[PDB]
Amino acid sequence: EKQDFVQHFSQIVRVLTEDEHPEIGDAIARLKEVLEYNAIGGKYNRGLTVVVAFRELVEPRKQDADSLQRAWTVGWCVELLQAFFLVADDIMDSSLTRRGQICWYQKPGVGLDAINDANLLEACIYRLLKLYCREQPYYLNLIELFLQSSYQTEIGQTLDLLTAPQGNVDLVRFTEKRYKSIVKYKTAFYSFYLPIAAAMYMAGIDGEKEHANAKKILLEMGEFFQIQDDYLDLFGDPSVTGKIGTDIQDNKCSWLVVQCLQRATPEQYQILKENYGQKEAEKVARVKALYEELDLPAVFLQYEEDSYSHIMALIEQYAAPLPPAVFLGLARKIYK
Amino acid sequence: EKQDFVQHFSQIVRVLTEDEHPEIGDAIARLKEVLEYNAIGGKYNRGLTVVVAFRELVEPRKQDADSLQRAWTVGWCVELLQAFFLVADDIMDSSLTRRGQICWYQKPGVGLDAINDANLLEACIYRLLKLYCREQPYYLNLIELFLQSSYQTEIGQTLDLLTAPQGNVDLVRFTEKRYKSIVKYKTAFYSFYLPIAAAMYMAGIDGEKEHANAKKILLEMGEFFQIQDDYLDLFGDPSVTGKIGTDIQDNKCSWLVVQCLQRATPEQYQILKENYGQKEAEKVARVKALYEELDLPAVFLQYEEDSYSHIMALIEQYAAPLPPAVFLGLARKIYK
Ligand SMILES: O=P(O)(O)C(O)(C[n+]1cccc(F)c1)P(=O)(O)O
Ligand SMILES: O=P(O)(O)C(O)(C[n+]1cccc(F)c1)P(=O)(O)O
Ligand SMILES: [Mg+2]
Ligand SMILES: [Mg+2]
Ligand SMILES: [Mg+2]
Ligand SMILES: [Mg+2]
Ligand SMILES: [Mg+2]
Ligand SMILES: [Mg+2]
Repeated sequence: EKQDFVQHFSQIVRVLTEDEHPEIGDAIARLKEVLEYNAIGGKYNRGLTVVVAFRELVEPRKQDADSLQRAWTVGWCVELLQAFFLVADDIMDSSLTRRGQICWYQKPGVGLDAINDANLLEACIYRLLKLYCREQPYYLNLIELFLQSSYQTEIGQTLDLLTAPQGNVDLVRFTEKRYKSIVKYKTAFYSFYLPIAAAMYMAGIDGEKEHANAKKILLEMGEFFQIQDDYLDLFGDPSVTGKIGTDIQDNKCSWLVVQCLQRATPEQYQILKENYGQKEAEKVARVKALYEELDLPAVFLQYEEDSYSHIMALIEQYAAPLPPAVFLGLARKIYK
Repeated sequence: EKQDFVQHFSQIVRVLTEDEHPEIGDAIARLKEVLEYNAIGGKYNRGLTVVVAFRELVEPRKQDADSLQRAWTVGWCVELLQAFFLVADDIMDSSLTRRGQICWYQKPGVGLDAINDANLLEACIYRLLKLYCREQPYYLNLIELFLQSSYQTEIGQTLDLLTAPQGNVDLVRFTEKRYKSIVKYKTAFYSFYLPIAAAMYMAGIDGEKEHANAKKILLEMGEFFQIQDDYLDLFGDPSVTGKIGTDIQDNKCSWLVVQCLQRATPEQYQILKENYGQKEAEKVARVKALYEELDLPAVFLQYEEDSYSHIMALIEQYAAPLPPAVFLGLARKIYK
């Protein structure tokens, strides 16, 4: 699946850089330059989920070339949203690397103009949508699905940045309730509900109750997903993850820190307190030591299994009337 | 006009902060905090232009409360777009003040999270639109009008940042052709076409030829507008303009610098070259001295009059079949 999807990327790029009012040529050359560098190099879990869900939802007889194309197009739309969020996330998180290369905003000659660059990527989604699905009866729903999903993420992000003030030890606020809402808004909606709900709308399924049912499954899925992203932030092979963790020095409200706090003694708390949210490398090293002390990696592992089962029950409880494989597929690719 | 428009701002804020899923309350409290600080304090030339054009386009008998409300709402939509662009512009331009107060991103405890803050402001537009004009037959056209206008601005901005590389003397590229395209995309479309075209669509006028006709007028208007913004960047009373100029040290392709370059001797060029695009205060002072040397302020003044006349002919040539006052109004408020 992955490869046919990626090969359609040359069509996306050329269409978005088509127009050539040559007054804007330099600007378009820069856009393509932004697309190449930030859309390529990920797993495509989101773009791929749109394509694959579409195939499993639309009558095969009804999968003409045209409609097939609108599907990976809307798939590259979810990847553009991803790219937009990442370029700006890496700046606000002050990241060094992403997807095995330096962050776009760390490239010599880019810096904070990457803010505009990210906005362009956001703009491209809507450019593609009008360019391929304008005469379709789901046009508004897709557009509306991307707008609201963007808002929900911005809100989650706001939550995030709010719970991790810089220069401020924020231990008190790392609760579970809090973590659950952050993750729901900043990751789950756009990474799990969005690409599937887009396939649904494309397959003519726009009922409110089906979408809610899929949502019930997809959100909880998305939560587990972020919890994995957190574990991997600290406990993962960068060469594999293509980026380096910052949550700790960024005083983030991670699943990890939320777990340490629920298992630590006063003596451990204070270690945590004088050590979390600081740039000092050994201070960061101190916290990981706590976590490893507290057996959190086994705990995470225990979670993955407890979680995998819950979602499974969920798919059981709510997949209908969609082919269960729509979700199983997702769960399989994000269950390691 | 201005005041009834501003008083509707408490309705905008309360509606966008309505929802209270209390899990996101802190996030919503921050949004309102972003709305208050960045939507208020400008001239409202854009928001006001939507309201006023609407009154002059819709049959008075047809101006029910409901429809009147959708009008200032869509007016506060153009102001939100403005706010979004400004918050991010001030960061990328590394600004110190805006609208007579420190830039939102210079406030202690904000900094680069203002990137997310700006995105939220963008999101709010579409939130208001669905919240008031969803059942209207111009819904898509407005949404589509804001998306494309955003893209066009991002493109102009890209142009801008590209023509002003930092650390690079870019004199060669400050041509007129170049300046005209930058201004067309980064200012004109969203500041002059956008609020009027939104009123048109709201008045049931969506013909392609009328919009093009209004566009012909509005763009050229918008150009003059930016040229004024440039003059004011250097030659204006900050207390009046509420911000301070940076174009010079930002190595911007200003109308000014474009004019100096067309009037300067080799001896003046070299002064320009060793002095433009640098942070040294006296180096900046050197350039203004050149400009003042070159009689550019009279030149600008000569332009304003030559321009005012052209636009006037334009309104003459293309206002029909819209009430000419739709444009005259605009021209009057931006002709000092
Ligand atoms: O591993 P990262 O840093 O990409 C992350 O999970 C991505 N991300 C996730 C959700 C929203 C977002 F804007 C960005 P985080 O949230 O910054 O920790
Ligand atoms: O006086 P300023 O700095 O607001 C400006 O005219 C605003 N502005 C105008 C157009 C687009 C934009 F994003 C922002 P500039 O372009 O940054 O010089
Ligand atoms: Mg990050
Ligand atoms: Mg983040
Ligand atoms: Mg992360
Ligand atoms: Mg500026
Ligand atoms: Mg600018
Ligand atoms: Mg300016």
